[PDB]
Amino acid sequence: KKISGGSVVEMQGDEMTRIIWELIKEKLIFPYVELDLHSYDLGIENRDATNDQVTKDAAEAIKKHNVGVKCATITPDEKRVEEFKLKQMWKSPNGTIRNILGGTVFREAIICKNIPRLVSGWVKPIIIGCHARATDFVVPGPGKVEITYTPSDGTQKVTYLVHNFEEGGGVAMGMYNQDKSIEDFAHSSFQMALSKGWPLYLSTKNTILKKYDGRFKDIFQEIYDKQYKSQFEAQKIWYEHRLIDDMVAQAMKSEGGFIWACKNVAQGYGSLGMMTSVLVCPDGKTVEAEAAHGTVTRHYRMYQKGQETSTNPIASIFAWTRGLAHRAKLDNNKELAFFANALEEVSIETIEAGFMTKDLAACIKGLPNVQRSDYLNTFEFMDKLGENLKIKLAQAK
Amino acid sequence: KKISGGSVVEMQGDEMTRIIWELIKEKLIFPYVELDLHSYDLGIENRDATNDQVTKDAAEAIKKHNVGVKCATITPDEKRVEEFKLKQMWKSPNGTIRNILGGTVFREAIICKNIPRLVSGWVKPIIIGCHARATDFVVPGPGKVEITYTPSDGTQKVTYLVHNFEEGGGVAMGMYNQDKSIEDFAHSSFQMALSKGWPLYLSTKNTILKKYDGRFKDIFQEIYDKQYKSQFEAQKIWYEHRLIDDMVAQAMKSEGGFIWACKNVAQGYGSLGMMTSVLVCPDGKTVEAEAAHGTVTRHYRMYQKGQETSTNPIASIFAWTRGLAHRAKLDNNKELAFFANALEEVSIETIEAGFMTKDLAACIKGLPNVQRSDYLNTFEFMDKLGENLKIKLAQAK
Ligand SMILES: NC(=O)C1=CN([C@@H]2O[C@H](COP(=O)(O)OP(=O)(O)OC[C@H]3O[C@@H](n4cnc5c(N)ncnc54)[C@H](OP(=O)(O)O)[C@@H]3O)[C@@H](O)[C@H]2O)C=CC1
Ligand SMILES: NC(=O)C1=CN([C@@H]2O[C@H](COP(=O)(O)OP(=O)(O)OC[C@H]3O[C@@H](n4cnc5c(N)ncnc54)[C@H](OP(=O)(O)O)[C@@H]3O)[C@@H](O)[C@H]2O)C=CC1
Repeated sequence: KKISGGSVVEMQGDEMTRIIWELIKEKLIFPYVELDLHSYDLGIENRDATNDQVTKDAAEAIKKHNVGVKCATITPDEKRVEEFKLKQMWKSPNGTIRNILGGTVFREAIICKNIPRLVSGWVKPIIIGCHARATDFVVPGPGKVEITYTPSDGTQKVTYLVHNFEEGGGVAMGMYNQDKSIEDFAHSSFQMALSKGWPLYLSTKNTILKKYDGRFKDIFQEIYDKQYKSQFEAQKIWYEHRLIDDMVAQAMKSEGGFIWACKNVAQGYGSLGMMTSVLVCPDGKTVEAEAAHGTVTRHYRMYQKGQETSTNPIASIFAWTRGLAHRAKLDNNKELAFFANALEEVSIETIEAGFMTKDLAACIKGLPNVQRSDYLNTFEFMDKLGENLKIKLAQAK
Repeated sequence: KKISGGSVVEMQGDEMTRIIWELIKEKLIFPYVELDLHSYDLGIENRDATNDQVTKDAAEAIKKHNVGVKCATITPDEKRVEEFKLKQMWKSPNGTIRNILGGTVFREAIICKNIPRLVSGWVKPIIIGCHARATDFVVPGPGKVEITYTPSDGTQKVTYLVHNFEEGGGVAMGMYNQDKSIEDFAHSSFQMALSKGWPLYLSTKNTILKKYDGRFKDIFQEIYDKQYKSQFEAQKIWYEHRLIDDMVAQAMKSEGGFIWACKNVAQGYGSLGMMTSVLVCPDGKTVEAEAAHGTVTRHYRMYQKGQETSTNPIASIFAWTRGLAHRAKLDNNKELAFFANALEEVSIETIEAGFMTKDLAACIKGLPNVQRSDYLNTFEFMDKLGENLKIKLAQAK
């Protein structure tokens, strides 16, 4: 009976979500889809044990299995190493999976028709990709800064004048990119638009920085022809470079439903729980999905002592849906996506029905305006999901 | 009878606004306040005549008279030089006044309680300052880029590795700043908060770029102590550096009423006509105010042929109010500010009364939802202003 998803890697999370992660697993995941879960613990409690080697292993799993998902996980900081008695600050597993897989992260909030928004006229979400090191130095006194490319083989030096500092000091910075890096940001950006079937819009500041951002605009349009052009004329999708303002002008002058690639990592007006992050590798195969929000300190301080907490587990539900929908298309299981496709609405319908958790309730009438009879708490929201779903399956399957 | 404003420079504008500028002058300005207007034409039609020398003169006026105002004006571009038969593309008078006066531009939309917004819970506007050249180069092949500070006197070279490029090429850029430039951005930022009496919040990406953005955070807090500290403890105002997200988190988690200084020029969610730009020189004296929006191609194509147009002249009205309120405090004329203070509400009340121009009407029900009986057109909106004002004066003065 259970549906066949094959190999879907998974990252055991942390703190409050880790149970939300289990609650989601226990409820909306396990009773329905059979899978190959290689489930690795990214808990910092497993990061004092194996000395980080699970994480790079975890990354390698996706690189083979082609699909990870990730619950929220703590980045070790000042409080952690003292309060968890950590052997060392371990590298941020967000970047620790990214740097390994490379890849581009596409954040988007989810559209619930009844909740407030930066734009009431956004029907479909704007999926915002972004590119993201840099050297910086304080040039404490007058002098001529020069950023000089010196070739590797002995070829002519390339001299540039950043500025010649006279009155007072200055400050400066280097910044760089690679065709590898940009084509990484390129294919991953087009593949994201392929799966989402939405228009792609790149934007750089082209006139303000000519050669640097022109290369970005250069490289998509070179790839948007030689590579993706036919797949875009099919299924109507198109790539239009725009200027930042010539884009953000039509940001609200458009409704949504397009992939949007920034050259400049949260921002947005969407409540954190709303947004679902996704990570992809230009290959169009490896796809690592996660919640877009922190590991929820709040609700957790109210967790250990048993009190009633209300937290919105949608971004984590979609981490599965994205993982599963991007699982199916890879393996061509039309059953599995349908499960995933339907589970989105199931998570949307409940709030569309007006039955929603605090943050949504708390944003409707205003922040103190929230009351327990205007929402539902956390553990009880995983109930209605399988409920609504199993029925939204019942007629379907 | 007429009020004494003294010397207030003025920039004759262009296109559709230039008449809005005159309509505002004719109606809400001339019959009430006497002034010393040195009124210079920034029209591109005066930029084929004097060969740009009025502009730098215009800038020098403010530098002495301490107050300019500016109507919108065309930047010469491809269409202009052919259609106006321009002798040359003349430098953008926005930057042509800025570079001369230096100074920082503080954009803000105006708050009308009845109009939609990025945040329904913003009572008072967020005044967004921003800092804003850069060298960029494409390093077509493998090599080691280095940004090397070489001192002016022969002192030890300072070597940095941007990156060493191997597989494929790269791209890079230089970027720089000056204490002069940042303290320019500093004093001008604090003075803006002084006049507006609002909290100042600087934000840089401090942890992502340590030394470069730390210097900014360095310099305000150095100035926020040694200079403005006492004036801020008085009148309760405070300067809190925050991180970009640790700011934008409280952007909507706060209502507004604070000056907000970005290190990174429109953006925003506010309709262009809403926002009023202001330009200030760290001296806290020279203040050049203007509308924040383009010179309105639309309405103008519909202008020459006599048809009924509807365009919202609030940003230009406030250019005077800001110019006049920042005029009074300089010269201590309590009459003149009161005129200016009151004129803001007069421009706010009319729309608060629900009587508003198209864009506001057109944003209330949606863009095609606009109808002529849901708003009022342009020439007729300068009527109600002096009307409401002269009465809002009548009881007052
Ligand atoms: N995995 C990742 O991508 C990220 C991981 N983190 C981890 O986050 C933890 C730090 O907690 P923090 O970063 O402060 O995130 P927190 O959630 O603890 O605080 C951030 C805000 O997000 C909002 N939020 C988060 N989840 C929900 C939800 N389910 N429903 C409603 N609102 C929600 C809350 O606002 P309210 O509850 O008031 O609505 C909360 O105040 C650390 O462990 C850090 O490592 C940090 C950033 C992202
Ligand atoms: N002085 C300055 O700071 C600036 C000057 N410019 C000048 O602007 C001109 C170019 O026109 P553009 O830049 O396209 O600006 P336009 O106004 O011509 O188009 C921009 C949009 O602004 C909106 N807008 C402008 N004024 C109003 C208003 N009073 N009420 C409602 N909406 C308004 C319009 O949207 P709708 O009408 O659909 O509501 C318009 O489509 C050039 O001459 C350029 O030099 C350019 C940028 C700013």
